[PDB]
Amino acid sequence: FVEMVDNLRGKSGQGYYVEMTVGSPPQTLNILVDTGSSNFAVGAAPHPFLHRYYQRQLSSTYRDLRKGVYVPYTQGKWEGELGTDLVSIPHGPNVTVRANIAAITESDKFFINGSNWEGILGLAYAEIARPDDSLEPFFDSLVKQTHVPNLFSLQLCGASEVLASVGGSMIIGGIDHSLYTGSLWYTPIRREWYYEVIIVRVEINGQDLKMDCKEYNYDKSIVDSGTTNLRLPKKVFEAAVKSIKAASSTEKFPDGFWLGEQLVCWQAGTTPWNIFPVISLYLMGEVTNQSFRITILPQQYLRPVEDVATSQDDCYKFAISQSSTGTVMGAVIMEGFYVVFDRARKRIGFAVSACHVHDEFRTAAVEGPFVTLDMEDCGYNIPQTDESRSHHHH
Ligand SMILES: COC(=O)[C@H]1C[C@]2(CN1)C(=O)Nc1ccccc12
Ligand SMILES: [Zn+2]
Repeated sequence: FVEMVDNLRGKSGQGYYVEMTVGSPPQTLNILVDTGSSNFAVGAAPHPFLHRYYQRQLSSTYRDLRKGVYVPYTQGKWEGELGTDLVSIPHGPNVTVRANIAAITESDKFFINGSNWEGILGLAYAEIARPDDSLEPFFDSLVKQTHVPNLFSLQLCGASEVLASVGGSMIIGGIDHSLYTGSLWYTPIRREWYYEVIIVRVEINGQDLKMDCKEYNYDKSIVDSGTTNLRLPKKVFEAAVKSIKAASSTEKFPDGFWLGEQLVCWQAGTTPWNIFPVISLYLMGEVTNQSFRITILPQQYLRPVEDVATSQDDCYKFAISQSSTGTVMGAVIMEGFYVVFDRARKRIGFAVSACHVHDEFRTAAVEGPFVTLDMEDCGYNIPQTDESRSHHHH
């Protein structure tokens, strides 16, 4: 799959994007690769953060669906007009698909100044598409219209006046064995909406957090390429930070640091990595009572940021943060690993990435199996609203 290697780029903390074309003749746009959502949406009008945008009127193959769409996130929001057009991924499979496209006509706190992307490719499932689940997602249309296998894989890699450039690979339709070492371990997709998974155990430097495992997945756990941080439920975040602070206590950081609101620095090349612990997330295995662990380094959860001031220092941001909407395994987790979104088999694979950042004493790892007798249920059941209950599903 050599032509798809190195098909992702971006700026550290601002998203990985892939080049796509939309329309006839093809307009090129940089599109955020987001496994935490299910819409293909592109800037379609002027915005102070956009260099360029989709112009429906210049496309001979555009069809208007004469329907609007609205997507608020917590942080972030956009709206636009629905239609279809021809879409291709130049550094992807050699095919062209007719897909749904949301033409973003207005937004708030969505586009990111300097990120160099103009749209989003939601790679998750129809259930969480807007306005509803009859708007077929891009990947679904790709699979139905072409012979491309129902799987994609992501290798996200490497992280004074500008942020650092990052690179990665999105392999559509298969697995490229040059992008990983060792074994590939699979965790079930719990339900096809988000890429929901189940964490059964958490350790910080070998030490079990010893919480009821349902807390790890309160109110869900998901794999999301479009989120920078590892985000943890409030209770878990608190326990995690208490344990990391204890490991690192030779260094008394400001509160702002642990809130992700302040950098901490050392003289170039002198960062004391070994005072920061590894974090191990045990994921449910394909077999009853089995699990496997993925282990990340401080090199993953301390994000490097270059101080225009003291550019003579190596400075870092803490990239683990509190959530009220469940665990998010964001780019912090994914930069450790080659991650296989095996939709055909309702599972997510992890292996050690051939490009992850480490040192001479520790590595990110994927290891198993681990076995538990009479393993309880670690999944949470989100309270059912009357609104959601009333939906029909024909
Ligand atoms: C629940 O939707 C998700 O998790 C998606 C969408 C996402 C990150 N991943 C988000 O939340 N805001 C936002 C803003 C810009 C780009 C991507 C996103
Ligand atoms: Zn009905």
